[PDB]
Amino acid sequence: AAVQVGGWGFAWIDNEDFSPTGLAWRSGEYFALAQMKTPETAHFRIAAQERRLRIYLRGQKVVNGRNLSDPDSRTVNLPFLMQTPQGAPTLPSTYHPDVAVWAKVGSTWQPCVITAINYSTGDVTFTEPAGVTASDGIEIYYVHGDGQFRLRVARDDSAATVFNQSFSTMHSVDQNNVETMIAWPQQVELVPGTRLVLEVFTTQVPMVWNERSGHYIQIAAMGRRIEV
Repeated sequence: AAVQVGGWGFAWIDNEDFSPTGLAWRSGEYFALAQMKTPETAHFRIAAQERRLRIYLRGQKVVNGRNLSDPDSRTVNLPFLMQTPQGAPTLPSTYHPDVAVWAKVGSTWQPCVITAINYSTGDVTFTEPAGVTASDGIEIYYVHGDGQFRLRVARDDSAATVFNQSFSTMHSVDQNNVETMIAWPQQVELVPGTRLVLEVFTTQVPMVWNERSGHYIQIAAMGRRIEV
């Protein structure tokens, strides 16, 4: 067969390139949470000692709606909640880098206003909207420090670990910058047929990958077209 390789271009490997595996969370054991399947016409390369790397993964807590007649404050405790060095807007806010609260009103999910975040106790206060009826109608996604994660390259065990950090280190060490910084260890090739698998290991904090989870991944890479 004939193989044509295109020119190299800068590419961010980001969270949007990952798809959920659909695996359910389990305590104290690694499991594939999400995966980046390399396209049939692509080759990606992550450099040895790569430092343009940002990873902020979220834990999940699901609480019941109180079917309020009017909006009201709701306080939920978030085990292993962590502050990241990321720029945070002033509270009240619906966007916050460390916490995102969603409420289901009828059939529609909506972001909730966060009014207080206590990193010392893990308590987060948000305004619950009126008419949240479901027993699982409130989902809270937050940056946590329970356990670790790894990135593996799988073929088609035949899967090699290419990156591994605890959540407490990955989530607390910078950006802006140096001395403490985390570097990608070795050069990695993502050729057609390979999968970059995200595996997580937590004991008490459930982790799901869905449309509301807001996981953040940004890894500097090089990409090129490959045609057969």
